[PDB]
Amino acid sequence: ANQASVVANTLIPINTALTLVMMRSEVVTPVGIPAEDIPRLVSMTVNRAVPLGTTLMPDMVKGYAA
Repeated sequence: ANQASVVANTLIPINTALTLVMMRSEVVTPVGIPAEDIPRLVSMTVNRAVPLGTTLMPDMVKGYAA
């Protein structure tokens, strides 16, 4: 139901470390990483450019395990 996921608040460039202004929570479908995981994700890197408005999926973040 209203499960919020991490959504790219701005384009996240490839190989760039995640910061708090890059991430918002949104109820979207399909569900991606939970919004409660935003502080765990800070300083992790993505492995592909994530365009504005994309749901961050587990497989996009280098070193992410829940």
